Amino acid sequence: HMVIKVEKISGEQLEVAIASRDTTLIVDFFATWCGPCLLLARELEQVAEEMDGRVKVVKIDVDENPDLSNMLRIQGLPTIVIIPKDAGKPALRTEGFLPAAQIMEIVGQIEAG
Repeated sequence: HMVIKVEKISGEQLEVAIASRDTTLIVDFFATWCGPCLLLARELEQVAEEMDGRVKVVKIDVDENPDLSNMLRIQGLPTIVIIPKDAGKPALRTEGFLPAAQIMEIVGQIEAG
């Protein structure tokens, strides 16, 4: 006996994760060859740990999801989309590396809306 947070998902998985969300949702659109994406994935794991139960972080490989990446017009990597828990509180979309502290401030400001 032994015991066992940034989940890689697919386009179809993201559809429900968006419609079924209880918390703020952070979606990281990334590619495996992209430096800044690699670094951002580390910050996101820190965000997902330090705010466990306040956010769910998911990542989506654009190369594996070319349809969805075109549908959203993903132009720069990484692309981060933060969807607040409740409708009305509007979403945020940004491009480029963001330190975990900045990500946490953003989620915090969305919580007090």
